[PDB]
Amino acid sequence: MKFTRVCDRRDVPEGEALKVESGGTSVAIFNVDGELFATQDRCTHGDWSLSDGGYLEGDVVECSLHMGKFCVRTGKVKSPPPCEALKIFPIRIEDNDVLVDFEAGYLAP
Amino acid sequence: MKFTRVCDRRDVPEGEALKVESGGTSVAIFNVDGELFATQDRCTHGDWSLSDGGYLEGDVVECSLHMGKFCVRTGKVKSPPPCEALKIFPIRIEDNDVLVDFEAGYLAP
Ligand code: FES
Ligand code: FES
Repeated sequence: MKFTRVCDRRDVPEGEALKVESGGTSVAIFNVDGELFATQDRCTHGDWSLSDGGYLEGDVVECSLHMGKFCVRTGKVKSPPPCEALKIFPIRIEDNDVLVDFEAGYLAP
Repeated sequence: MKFTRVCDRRDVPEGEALKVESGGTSVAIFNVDGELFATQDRCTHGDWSLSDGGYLEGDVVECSLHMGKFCVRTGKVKSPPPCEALKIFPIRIEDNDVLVDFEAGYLAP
């Protein structure tokens, strides 16, 4: 229902992440093999940025504070310490523009 | 709504309760004669868990701290001290999977 233009698709190279924020909501955008995926930026186990850490392997991001891991496509936990999945956010690409609905974060089924 | 799997229905036997949570949102799931009902986990009168510190008799849960009571089907108060109804949450059963939408808590009319 409410998409916000956050960056150019070329701002998130394959295998990298980018933090974007709006209204006090922080979202991490990951580029996995040419497609973009959005999740809450903070690890669910602490106030620690998943994008600012720099550890993405394929579609699994690793929190650099305690090594927890999450699937960026679904937000699901792949390794503890975390026990809670990340919220994921609607993300669309229109031309070279990447848009995110910061008010629609949700947990994957 | 965006439903997420929170437990197996067999994890909440008849007459029992189970707490599930995501971020700061805690939900109590109660089994009343085979059907599951979801409410906020905390008593509205204090930081006290209705699933961990509640006694379920039929469809009425009693807060063990001051003996306030709520109907788990509607969240409405059945006995003081509480004066505010519990928020209730949408819950679905798909085979043996139990799903809730943590962002959709509401007050019964
Ligand atoms: S804060 Fe991320 S694993 Fe602990
Ligand atoms: S905290 Fe539940 S009745 Fe007071």
